Amino acid sequence: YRYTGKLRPHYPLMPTRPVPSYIQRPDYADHPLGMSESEQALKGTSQIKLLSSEDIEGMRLVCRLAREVLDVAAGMIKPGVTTEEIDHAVHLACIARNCYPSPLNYYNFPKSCCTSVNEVICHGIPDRRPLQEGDIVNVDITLYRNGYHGDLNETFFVGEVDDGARKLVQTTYECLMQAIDAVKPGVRYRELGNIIQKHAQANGFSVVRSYCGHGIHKLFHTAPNVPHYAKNKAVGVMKSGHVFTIEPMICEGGWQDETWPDGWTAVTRDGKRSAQFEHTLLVTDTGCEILTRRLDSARPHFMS
Ligand SMILES: CO[C@@H](C(=O)NC1Cc2ccccc2C1)[C@H](O)[C@@H](O)[C@H](O)/C=C/C(C)(C)C
Ligand SMILES: [Mn+2]
Ligand SMILES: [Mn+2]
Ligand code: NA
Repeated sequence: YRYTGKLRPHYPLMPTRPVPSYIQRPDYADHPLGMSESEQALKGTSQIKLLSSEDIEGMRLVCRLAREVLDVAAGMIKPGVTTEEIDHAVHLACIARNCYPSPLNYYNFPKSCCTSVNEVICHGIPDRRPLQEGDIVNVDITLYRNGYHGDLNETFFVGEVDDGARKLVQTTYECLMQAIDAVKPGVRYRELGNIIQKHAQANGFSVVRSYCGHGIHKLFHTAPNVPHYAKNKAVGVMKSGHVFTIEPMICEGGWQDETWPDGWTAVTRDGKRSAQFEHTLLVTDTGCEILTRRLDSARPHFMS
């Protein structure tokens, strides 16, 4: 393997962390290949669930608890902290909230959250690497509570970062928010990609094509697919009651990705930095409710 930049995996990984049996588990948690039979039964389809009132309540709660756990991780971002140590704290924080860490064993993913540094686009595996001053790191949290998943991420600065890092991070956040601002009933899912690319391109950045936002509720990934690039052919039209994520990955160089030999970590083929933000949204009559918003602070962590 020829690495595309300066990052390398830092092994060994800690043995798989157990989740106490009193915590309710999703179907794939005990499948040997981490396959989800409830998602596989729906691979056929592009039909979107209209959430019941009970489902909405279940989504509001798991997304609020997922925000709480992202904020714990945000608190830990400084030089010299390993991404495994951030994962360990996330794992205890989910169990404290009587939730299962949705990524753990999902398709045999080995950890409880994803930590993506610098040229990593997404799905980085927490490992022994201490964070370095100047890094940008994304922490991607998903919890499962009472049958529902809630998904969100932010990119953070490690100590002082360069001007390029600040611009990439700010533009990525603005891409996400301008796409959120367009959500309301009757808009096509395929439109959000136009909005995101337009703003990335205006700032000289590119949009990852290989990874998309997704419906989420009783399944971790389900309809609709929500691409983040322009002129995509996503199927579907937003209606009140729909829940899904928007999770744009934007890059300093070109948009092309590849995957490390570990089968998970996705990296820019050119080795340049990529940043991401994600929220889980519910469509309402007046636009949408950001289920994974902060309730007690106006801005994402990188602004503070
Ligand atoms: C960018 O990543 C998103 C992602 O793969 N979307 C795709 C849309 C979709 C639709 C159907 C099946 C898989 C997928 C993945 C993903 O949802 C993340 O937000 C999530 O936090 C990480 C999940 C693991 C690492 C546990 C997979
Ligand atoms: Mn996520
Ligand atoms: Mn997601
Ligand atoms: Na990155």
